[PDB]
Amino acid sequence: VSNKQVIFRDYVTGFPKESDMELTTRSITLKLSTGLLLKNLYLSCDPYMRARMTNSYVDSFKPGSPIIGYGVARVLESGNPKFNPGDLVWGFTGWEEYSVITASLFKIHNTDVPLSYYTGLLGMPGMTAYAGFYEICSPKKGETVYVSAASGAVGQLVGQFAKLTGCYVVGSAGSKEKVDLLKNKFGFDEAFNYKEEADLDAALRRYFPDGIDIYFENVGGKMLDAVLPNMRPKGRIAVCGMISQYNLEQPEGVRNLMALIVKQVRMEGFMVFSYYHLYGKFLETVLPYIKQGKITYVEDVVDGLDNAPAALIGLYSGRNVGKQVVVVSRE
Amino acid sequence: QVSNKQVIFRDYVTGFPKESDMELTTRSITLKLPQGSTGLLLKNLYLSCDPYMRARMTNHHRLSYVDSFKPGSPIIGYGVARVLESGNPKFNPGDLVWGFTGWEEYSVITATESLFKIHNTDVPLSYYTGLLGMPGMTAYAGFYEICSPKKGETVYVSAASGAVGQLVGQFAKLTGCYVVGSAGSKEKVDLLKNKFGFDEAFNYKEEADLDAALRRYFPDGIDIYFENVGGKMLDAVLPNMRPKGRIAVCGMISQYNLEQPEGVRNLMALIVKQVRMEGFMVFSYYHLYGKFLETVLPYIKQGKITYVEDVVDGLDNAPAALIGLYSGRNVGKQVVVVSRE
Ligand SMILES: NC(=O)c1ccc[n+]([C@@H]2O[C@H](COP(=O)([O-])OP(=O)(O)OC[C@H]3O[C@@H](n4cnc5c(N)ncnc54)[C@H](OP(=O)(O)O)[C@@H]3O)[C@@H](O)[C@H]2O)c1
Ligand SMILES: NC(=O)c1ccc[n+]([C@@H]2O[C@H](COP(=O)([O-])OP(=O)(O)OC[C@H]3O[C@@H](n4cnc5c(N)ncnc54)[C@H](OP(=O)(O)O)[C@@H]3O)[C@@H](O)[C@H]2O)c1
Ligand SMILES: CC(=O)CCc1ccc(O)cc1
Repeated sequence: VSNKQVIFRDYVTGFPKESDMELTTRSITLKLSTGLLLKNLYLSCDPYMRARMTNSYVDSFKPGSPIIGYGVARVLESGNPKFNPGDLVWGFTGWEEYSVITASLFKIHNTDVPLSYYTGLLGMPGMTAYAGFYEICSPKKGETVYVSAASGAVGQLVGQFAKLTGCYVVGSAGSKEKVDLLKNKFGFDEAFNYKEEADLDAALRRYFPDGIDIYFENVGGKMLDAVLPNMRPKGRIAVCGMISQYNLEQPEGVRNLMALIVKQVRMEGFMVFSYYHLYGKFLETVLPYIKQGKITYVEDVVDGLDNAPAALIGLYSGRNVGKQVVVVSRE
Repeated sequence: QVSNKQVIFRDYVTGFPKESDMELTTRSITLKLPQGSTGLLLKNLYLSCDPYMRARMTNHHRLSYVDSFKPGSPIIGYGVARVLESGNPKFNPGDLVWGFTGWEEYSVITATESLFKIHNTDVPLSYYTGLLGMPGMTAYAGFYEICSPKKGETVYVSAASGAVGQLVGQFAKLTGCYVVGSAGSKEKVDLLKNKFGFDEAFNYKEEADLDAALRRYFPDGIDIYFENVGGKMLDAVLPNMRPKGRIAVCGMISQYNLEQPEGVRNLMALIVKQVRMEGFMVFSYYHLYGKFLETVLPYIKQGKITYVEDVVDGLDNAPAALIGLYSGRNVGKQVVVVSRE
């Protein structure tokens, strides 16, 4: 059968563009070995993928070969005993209709949620929100929480977890549509459009007159400098991402780190890879909340591999509204 | 009546401080408290020069943590003094104390709860401005409460020959860590290797590429950075941290005299290396003071911990000694002796 693929053309400098990926089709036979033959259903667009386009923490993409990243797929055939034909899995797969995988995947049991959730809410981004918030921030009822990129895959979940814990939660996002989602769907206490704030420090002083106990950091740069002098004593910054920096040849300087001393702040980075032993517990905690409607999720869903390059590039302009999903083929 | 020489704060400072930002005057005073006073009459013996005092020479700051100095009034800071007279039953004449006092020969103290009563005089009294006072406590709290050090881990100490750093490094050695310090002269580097027992040490002024220098001294990276300096030094450390590394943010003295702090560019290293970078203030740790003293005094007695002070004689020399911190003039902990006892 035919197998369209999104190919990585060549290593990227600065921002990515659609020409850095190329669409192609190849002829393949659907059989097989100890590996796995997958029909790819959904693909995630995740900000970290930009780092794999550079010639730090995982191998770079290989020019001429398909983009790889997190997806949800159906097992067509297996030469490994732990997976059988018909299994649904999430994990790393290729940007293509069908992939042969030499491997680590999670077998999906609960199918009474939209399968696309295993690219986001129930996949790596949701695990990231859970680990960063519950394992790094030591949150307590009554504490104030600021979430940057608050309407995104990770942010929208951090904010809801913080509300469930009894925190006072403010988010920022880059459009009126996203700010409305934060206040009207996700139940943030307050939210603002950071692109329309002339002075970020002023906005944070208004929304946190007594300071910020917890900053869930997704953005870096200027936003982090605005946060630092607004932290409360013994405040915490969970350093999750710094997406404002990912396309710079030279990262921007952050000037306000003396605030860490005078406010005795713990600023700690983490990688979700180190928390996957908690994935079972994460499911135990979140799947009931989804059931009882305490946790909701917004996805941005585009159809077809042909649209995956623009969906990935759109992350760095804020084009996605919520978690960016690419539908290769519905279940 | 006796004379009371004083160091007066002349006016608020912009940029680096200079001698002329302070004034020396002599006043007449009577060694007697007012009737009904509940305060202390102190004779000041030793004064500390400490880097944080620069912040008090500016009128106001977003990140202020204490009131600034008042122009026309004496400099205030940590010192060691003897009680001459007391309106507070907790102190009797002849008691020796350490805590905040005036840059003068005699002070009257109203707020007496910052004062620690010295019990052990088995040691030079000057120790209570440094090793056994606030800088020593800082090193103890920052290293043992913030850094979670373990045997075999690698430790980098900036301003390592200073009041805080020289103790951090020795604590690290005693814990079984591998310790490298940097300082800004050959004299200081020699102390690090030959008196304090650091595994290695370098003069950071001799290294045009600090990141490369740290790669040479830490071939497998840094578990713990005891941060005293900030700026380019911090940026050189960040890519050299190990996974689950820790930075104890104690001070950033390279920033204290700038109108705009320098930008630190390598913070994404915190993510990929899962580093905890945590600031702290020693004032939050004085509940551990008794335990600190129980720990360090036997080490001092057994010669297992040593200390280097920079000692200048006389209040006339105090302004130069404070200014000198910011160009590295002090060799070890900067002390001013007001009256040698
Ligand atoms: N440490 C880990 O293990 C880990 C794991 C996953 C993700 N992360 C990080 O978590 C963060 C969010 O990931 P996500 O999946 O949830 O992405 P996302 O929020 O769904 O999408 C990215 C968003 O970033 C915002 N953005 C882009 N450029 C920006 C800029 N220059 N300044 C400010 N905001 C900008 C946009 O939202 P606006 O419209 O609001 O601008 C955009 O929608 C990223 O930094 C990611 O790298 C970390
Ligand atoms: N609670 C707290 O958080 C707390 C408490 C006390 C102190 N501190 C901080 O800890 C640090 C050390 O204090 P300390 O009492 O021990 O002082 P110190 O080291 O005894 O004296 C200051 C030293 O700073 C170094 N220095 C000056 N300018 C520098 C620059 N631009 N770059 C690099 N090094 C520079 C000099 O040493 P070189 O010759 O090596 O340059 C100088 O001797 C300070 O930043 C201080 O504010 C924090
Ligand atoms: C789930 C992952 O594998 C990566 C998460 C991520 C990590 C670092 C970063 O800078 C952005 C996203």
